[PDB]
Amino acid sequence: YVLWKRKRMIFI
Repeated sequence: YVLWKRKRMIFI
């Protein structure tokens, strides 16, 4: 997975 998938980039 990415690194900011938590919420910082909810959309993506």
